[PDB]
Amino acid sequence: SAMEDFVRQCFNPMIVELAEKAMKEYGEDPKIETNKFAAICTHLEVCFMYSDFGEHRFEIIEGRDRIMAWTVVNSICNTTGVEKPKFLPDLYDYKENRFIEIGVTRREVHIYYLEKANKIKSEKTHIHIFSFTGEEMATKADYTLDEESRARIKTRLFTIRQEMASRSLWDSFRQSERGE
Ligand SMILES: O=c1cc(Br)[nH]c(-c2nnn[nH]2)c1O
Ligand SMILES: [Mn+2]
Ligand SMILES: [Mn+2]
Repeated sequence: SAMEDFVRQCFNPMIVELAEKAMKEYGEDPKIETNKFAAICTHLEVCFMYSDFGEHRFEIIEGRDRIMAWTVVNSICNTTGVEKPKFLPDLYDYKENRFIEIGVTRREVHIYYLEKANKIKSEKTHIHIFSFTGEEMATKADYTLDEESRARIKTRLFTIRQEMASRSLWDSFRQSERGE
């Protein structure tokens, strides 16, 4: 375990349960694919923190069953006309009226930005990338959040990294490119 112990100690139970459900759907064992497990929890938590930093500004799409995620996406499209994305995004921004894809990477933010923009191939979805180094990259350099909220996300990601490092897990996690 070790990685599993750390995941259960640093993420709240709701997130852990959501991550285990995601992995039981994919067919993957969180006791085996430990680095994926941690990356899923981290990404889930960034999405929830992002949303929570809003007069009810964000709708969370990530973390729901696919049925219900698509139900939410469809509802938003029918009530705004916003083009329906091709891949499930992570949040909807009602203030700006755009979907958001959140990326968390152990590599350089620009590399992973390029990789996500190339994947989603949709000019509609705003993209926001975070590293474990306090760096971010976002479409048009439009970061959406205020400094406080982005700083809190940066802090938590760095803290997770240092917690992994103190437990000797960071090097495997960093080289694992799995989940990001
Ligand atoms: O950032 C992400 C990385 C991976 Br790998 N997958 C997703 C995803 N999968 N289904 N909905 N979102 C992300 O948002
Ligand atoms: Mn997602
Ligand atoms: Mn994402």
